Amino acid sequence: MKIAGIDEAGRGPVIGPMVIAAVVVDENSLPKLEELKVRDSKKLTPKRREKLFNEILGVLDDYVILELPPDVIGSREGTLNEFEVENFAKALNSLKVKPDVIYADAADVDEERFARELGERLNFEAEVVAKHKADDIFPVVSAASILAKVTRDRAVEKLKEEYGEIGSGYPSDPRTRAFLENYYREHGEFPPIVRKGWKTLKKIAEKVESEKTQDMINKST
Repeated sequence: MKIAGIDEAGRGPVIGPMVIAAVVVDENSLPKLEELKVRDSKKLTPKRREKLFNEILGVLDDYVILELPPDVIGSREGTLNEFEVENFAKALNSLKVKPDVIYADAADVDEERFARELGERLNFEAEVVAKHKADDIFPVVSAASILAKVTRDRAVEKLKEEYGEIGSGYPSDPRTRAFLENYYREHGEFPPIVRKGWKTLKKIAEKVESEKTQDMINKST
């Protein structure tokens, strides 16, 4: 059988893309993934995880990595969850080698419902299995997580070369907030790398605008 794993990275950052990665390995090659010790890569450094990345690609029969730009994520019709399920399907349906069983990481959502909704969107026959923190349970999923993670980091790295230090891209990162605040201060708008709609942009934009006062509000209150 052809076993597949699928996971995503970059769900909460306000800057940068969301990455969804789907991998396919033959049952006969499953051991290799476990032999590569993918279920312990979280503690690895970016460069060493990139090493694992290349090694993973050598045992895979096929794979699809979808980098969804911040604009698309901010211009979605429904909820972020529906958006995720839709794109997990797109990833799976783009594969050349179709898997028979798909292991999917359900990000804090009803596992069975997620599995069934995803399966119903596939254009090929396969059994979908979704579990919370599936990246620690199934090596095949751990592998997908690594391709998504690395791809996410490479994207952020490329943005750093262009815009400078943007931080991790997460709203709780001071460097990210600082970068966004300064950019907007000098340009009057945010750079084309942020997820429109996110409330972080609104709060930062209001904060920078408050720095300039041309009329007193409290002459009467």
